[PDB]
Amino acid sequence: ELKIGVPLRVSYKEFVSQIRGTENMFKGFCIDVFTAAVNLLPYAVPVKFIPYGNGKENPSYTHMVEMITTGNFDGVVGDVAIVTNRTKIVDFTQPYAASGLVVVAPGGTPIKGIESLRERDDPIGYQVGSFAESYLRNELNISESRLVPLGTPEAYAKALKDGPSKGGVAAIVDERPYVELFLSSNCAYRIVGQEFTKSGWGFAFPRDSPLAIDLSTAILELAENGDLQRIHDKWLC
Ligand code: MET
Ligand code: NA
Repeated sequence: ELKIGVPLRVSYKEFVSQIRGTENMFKGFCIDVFTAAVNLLPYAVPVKFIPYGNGKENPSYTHMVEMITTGNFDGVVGDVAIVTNRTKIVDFTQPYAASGLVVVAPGGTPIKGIESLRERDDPIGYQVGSFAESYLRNELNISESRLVPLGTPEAYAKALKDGPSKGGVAAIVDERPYVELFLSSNCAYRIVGQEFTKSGWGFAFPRDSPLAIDLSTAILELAENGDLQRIHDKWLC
């Protein structure tokens, strides 16, 4: 069998979540896609899902991926952004889900885009364990004293209500899917500007995995037969 790493998410469980009272059993949008995908394969792929994470906070998805390279996982399935530093060390499938960083702020703030957020001094929220933190420090070079980790959508909504003047944030930077779910229950906020990364979600496998390529093709069949939008509709103003 394959030891497949699965992120142990504490928020936005609609994507990936451990079943309560199990350790190797998972449900969510990402699992269902992955299952469907393996079924279209011409051969059998036995998997054992292994949780990655302490169950208190969302794990570092980059460290989770690294476990493939240390030979601890034969692969990783979850809501994993295909980003450049990760692609350097493993082989992702093609994106089964489109994603990309956006700015979420209250309707009618002075913050209109990523650009206007950078030039200010005000604090920014990011999701705990997201590559977002790395991007904000290295590519956009925003000071670490401005970045505020946030574990849950409740945490999101609080830091936005509180605002900068009450140890909250002026805005949150996060991948659209999480943002879209958050806004379902919090219509008071909006995505200012456009998407400013095109990093999609994929399944991670060791460099030179025939699995990675064969599933990339599988994902396409699911998209053409409308099963991707079907599974989306089933899990996800
Ligand atoms: C805890 S949310 C992190 C998910 C994000 N796609 C990442 O891969 O870093
Ligand atoms: Na084979």
